[PDB]
Amino acid sequence: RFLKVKNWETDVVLTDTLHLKSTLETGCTEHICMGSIMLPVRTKDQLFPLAKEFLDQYYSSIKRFGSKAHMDRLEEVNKEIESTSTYQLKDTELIYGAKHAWRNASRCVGRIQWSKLQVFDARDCTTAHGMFNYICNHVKYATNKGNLRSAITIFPQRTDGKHDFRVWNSQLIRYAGYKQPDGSTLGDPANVQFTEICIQQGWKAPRGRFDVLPLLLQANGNDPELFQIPPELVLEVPIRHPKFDWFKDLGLKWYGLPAVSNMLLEIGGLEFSACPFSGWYMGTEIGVRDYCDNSRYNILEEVAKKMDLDMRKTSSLWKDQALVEINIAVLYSFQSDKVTIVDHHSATESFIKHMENEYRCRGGCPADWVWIVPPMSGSITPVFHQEMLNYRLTPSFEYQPDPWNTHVWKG
Amino acid sequence: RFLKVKNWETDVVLTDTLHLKSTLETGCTEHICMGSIMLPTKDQLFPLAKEFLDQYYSSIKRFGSKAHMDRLEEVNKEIESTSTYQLKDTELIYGAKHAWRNASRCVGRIQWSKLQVFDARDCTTAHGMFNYICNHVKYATNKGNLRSAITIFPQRTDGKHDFRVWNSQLIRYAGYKQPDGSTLGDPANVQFTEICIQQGWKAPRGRFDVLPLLLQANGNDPELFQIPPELVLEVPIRHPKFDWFKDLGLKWYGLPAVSNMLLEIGGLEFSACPFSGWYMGTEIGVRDYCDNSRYNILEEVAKKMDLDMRKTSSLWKDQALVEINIAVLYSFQSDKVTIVDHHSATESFIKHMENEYRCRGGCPADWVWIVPPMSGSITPVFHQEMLNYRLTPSFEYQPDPWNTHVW
Ligand code: HEM
Ligand code: HEM
Ligand SMILES: Cc1cc(N)nc(CCc2cc(C#N)cc(CCc3cc(C)cc(N)n3)c2)c1
Ligand SMILES: Cc1cc(N)nc(CCc2cc(C#N)cc(CCc3cc(C)cc(N)n3)c2)c1
Ligand SMILES: C[C@H](O)[C@H](O)[C@H]1CNc2nc(N)[nH]c(=O)c2N1
Ligand SMILES: C[C@H](O)[C@H](O)[C@H]1CNc2nc(N)[nH]c(=O)c2N1
Ligand SMILES: [Zn+2]
Repeated sequence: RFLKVKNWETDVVLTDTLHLKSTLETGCTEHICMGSIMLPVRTKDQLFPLAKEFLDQYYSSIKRFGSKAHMDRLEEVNKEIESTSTYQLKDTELIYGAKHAWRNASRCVGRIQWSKLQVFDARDCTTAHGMFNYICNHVKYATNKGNLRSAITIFPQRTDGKHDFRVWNSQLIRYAGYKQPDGSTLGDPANVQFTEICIQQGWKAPRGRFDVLPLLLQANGNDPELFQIPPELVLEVPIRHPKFDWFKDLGLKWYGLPAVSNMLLEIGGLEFSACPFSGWYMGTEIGVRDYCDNSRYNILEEVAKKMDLDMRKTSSLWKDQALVEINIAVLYSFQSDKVTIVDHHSATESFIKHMENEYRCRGGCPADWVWIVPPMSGSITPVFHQEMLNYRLTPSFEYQPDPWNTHVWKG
Repeated sequence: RFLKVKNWETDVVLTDTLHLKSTLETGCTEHICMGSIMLPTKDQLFPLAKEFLDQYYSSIKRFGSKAHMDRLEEVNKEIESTSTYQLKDTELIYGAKHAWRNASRCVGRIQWSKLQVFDARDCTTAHGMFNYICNHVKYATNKGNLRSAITIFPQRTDGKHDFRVWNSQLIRYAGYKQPDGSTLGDPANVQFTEICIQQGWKAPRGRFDVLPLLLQANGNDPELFQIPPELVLEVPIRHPKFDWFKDLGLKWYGLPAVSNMLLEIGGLEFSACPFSGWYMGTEIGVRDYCDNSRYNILEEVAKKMDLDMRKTSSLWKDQALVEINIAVLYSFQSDKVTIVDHHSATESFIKHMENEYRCRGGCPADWVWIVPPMSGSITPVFHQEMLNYRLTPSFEYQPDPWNTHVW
């Protein structure tokens, strides 16, 4: 079955056959599309098919499908599962696995970069302290004094689901939010709940507007424990504007390393529940969402007040105007400090080239339009006019419930 | 089977039950999502009729009653004999209003119940059609105080006797191929503007030339008509702060009036049914002026603001985009032609969703089309989960007639 996508700006039509390798589900039916819904212990029984599916992919990719080496690895994995109920990936499989989870990540605009990923194998880790050390090294390597490199750190896989490695932070670096008794928030309102957990656990809160949260780390299903990332490892950029001099007096800064720590990496049926990965920012992830969501830093008011915009009728487009200046400032602040960053025009163009190369060379490119198009200026970036097909390939990154909801407290 | 939708800014959760009364297909499977794709006998007509008449008699609190059963029998008889049926006026008004209520791609639907329906089912020629359309345009324009309306020409019979409006909108600017190599006017209509010339259009060759109507009645060859210029309310565009703006000499029309769609009520197909409401500002400023495919005037503008056009990262496209849109909105409001900004339109649609969950058990919404093509995440719809499903009565795309017409 052939599926076709069109670009309405250029009339380029592409053909997807890759959807024919699709495994998991979308949440969509013939009767409903759930394309805009955010969220739409395993036995031998299901594991070997998945193992086999993976090893077939791997061995195709390295040009060895049906080789001795391939048949041997198959039998070897077979035995290990029948003998222990699980199995272990070779280094090369792990690497290939993590690279493809990113390649298959349909909500990610950054995938032109997919082959350049530094994989750190933390599968010998046994304690939270070991976890901390691995993460610090991750952050230092990735940061690279502002010349960011993509990386991921992979901790031991799930066994019985009672011995899980988890990183309780949703990103390795993030600011505290503190709900006040007057009902207002200090710092980042996205992180209030997790900030409370940290305090509960015994973090001493500086109670500032930009406090870097401490890592909260669970090893081998144990209760998790706290650790401050050394401040010298945390690259930050003060936010200033090129024409606007009052902007710095807003007292804003942001960290340079986006590092997602809360997802689950699935490779050949195995489940890696701590696999923090990091890249570099698209300006709009800070400029639009972090500063200008209402449920976030919500600084459009202040930028607008200070810009002396007409704020009496929404149709002055005063919000639209402030939003642009803030994003101008974000790109400008990062670039002056030589901290790697991409603007949304650049990132979408690259992604369209990636996507076409993926169709030509791989037979498709799962793409989630709701997440790929940027959250400002949608229609003047070329992704807006691009038809995309969304589907789930493995290896993959998955959401997983927050650990404070599922953890049995050992005390 | 009871589906939840969450807003991520307000944490408000809604429960959709209306989707189980859902009829047609989406395009998507549990394997592949087609959300971002633009276009994904009498033995069959009676169920369709009944489905409709049941919802009609239910809406007037007269479900399972004498009049109800009487009507279902009458339509059954008419189908068995004639192979089609005719809608009562009341059913007509209800069907049209609901095709708009079910339009999953329309941010504007808080307005659904205030629609003026013009019954043109007695129409028989292209001249007739033209008269009905002039009257629609005049009524809906209302010297700037725009009012929603729809004009419904006769339903499909055997499919060789179709009424069609060949224009995609009643009112649109011409677009001509150029020796130079660039495109003159509006490039979206190039093919259409040529077919006009070819049937004999008096093309004046300009950049804002209102296209002639091109009307087919009862399956016959189509005919040309110039909407009286005095019926087409246009707006010169100017900036509230940039005095040089006017020198671009931009104008846009007040009336958006979709005319290439099909209206399905109770199994019947009304293939000529142009409808109109009023513009959201971004429809003109973001898309009409700034698309590569369209007037593409960002480059020309940004220069006048003297912005650093050297690097994408100065966000010069974004800066200019905003001022262009401030200007469209400003002009319309100053010439007193109805217009809505995206902040207000999206806010209104959230109020509308709430209502439709409360009162109907849901509201099919297509997020890809609802979120404005600029400033998405600062409008409330961005954070709003939506379910997309096809209800009836409804509007549908149909082939451009020229790719289908027996000429
Ligand atoms: C090269 C730098 C990168 C850039 C500029 C980039 C860009 C982005 C952006 C803007 C998003 C959406 C964020 C949002 O909508 O809130 C995203 C999503 C995502 N990206 Fe990337 N990305 C990069 C590298 C990576 C890497 C290294 C990985 C992992 C190997 C990754 C995996 C993902 C995943 C799983 C999502 C979706 C997360 C979710 O569903 O919540 N990206 N990407
Ligand atoms: C009253 C003010 C109205 C506003 C502000 C409005 C707004 C919009 C917007 C912004 C779109 C997006 C389409 C695009 O970007 O091209 C749209 C599409 C649509 N609206 Fe409305 N609308 C209005 C009235 C109406 C009326 C009167 C009807 C029908 C009775 C209608 C039915 C539709 C349909 C069917 C679409 C999708 C058309 C397509 O698939 O191309 N709307 N509307
Ligand atoms: C490596 C990398 C590089 C880069 N430039 N950007 C990213 C994505 C980062 C991200 C940040 C936030 C925030 N704040 C939320 C998110 C999504 C939060 C979320 C929330 C929910 C409810 C579900 C779900 N799947 N995801 C992602 C990653
Ligand atoms: C009544 C009303 C009010 C209002 N404010 N806006 C509308 C939509 C009008 C419209 C504008 C464009 C454009 N540009 C394209 C279109 C059609 C774009 C299109 C194109 C194709 C190929 C299929 C399809 N379903 N739609 C419509 C209507
Ligand atoms: C492929 C993609 O869905 C397509 O370009 C859509 C996206 N969203 C849109 N949204 C609106 N309102 N109007 C459009 O024309 C489009 N185009
Ligand atoms: C409800 C809606 O699906 C949700 O808020 C999505 C929309 N698109 C998004 N797109 C990106 N890139 N990131 C997001 O968090 C979201 N949020
Ligand atoms: Zn879908």
